Amino acid sequence: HKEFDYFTLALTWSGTECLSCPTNACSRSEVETGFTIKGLWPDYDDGTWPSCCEGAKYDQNEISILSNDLSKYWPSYSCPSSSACGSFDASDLAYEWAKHGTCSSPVLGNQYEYFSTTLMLYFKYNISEILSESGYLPSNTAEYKVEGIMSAIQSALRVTPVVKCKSDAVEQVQICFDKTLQLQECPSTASTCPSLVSLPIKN
Repeated sequence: HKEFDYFTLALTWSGTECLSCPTNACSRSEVETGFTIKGLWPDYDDGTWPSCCEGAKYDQNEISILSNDLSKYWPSYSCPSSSACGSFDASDLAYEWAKHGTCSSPVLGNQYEYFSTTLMLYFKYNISEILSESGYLPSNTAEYKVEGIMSAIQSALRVTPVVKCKSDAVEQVQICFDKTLQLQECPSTASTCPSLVSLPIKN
């Protein structure tokens, strides 16, 4: 297949995903509401993307030292098993690796590099911190203007994020990166969120 054009780092707002099982992070009340990793997607400029590419099968051993970080910053918010590339997955990690991670080569050569690099970008650009410092905090009563959330992120990253909503709450934020891991603009996309949105708290 054609090598991917750019990287999309998709982040999930935990509060909107929790509006029972050990795998489900919605029960972890101790954890503060905020953005966690949905995935790192190798994408094409035309809006499509490579999927289920060749590559070694998911091997938890390869990412064992990342287990604590992936469990906390890349959790799943559901109990029913997901599926991709022809089979059900034991976890969100196996799902993202099979479906998207394998397609990150040759830029990222193996699973460990795929997951660790995603965490690196996630830790470097704390979107939750950018919003909090701009007055956009988790709340079950507050309603914020999308343009304000957009502008807040934009002024901090110098690039415009893509935002997806669930009914009225911010569910996903997308930040794009070039193959040298430099922030870039994501492909032009039409808005889908209401003029006013919320950042609900878990539970």
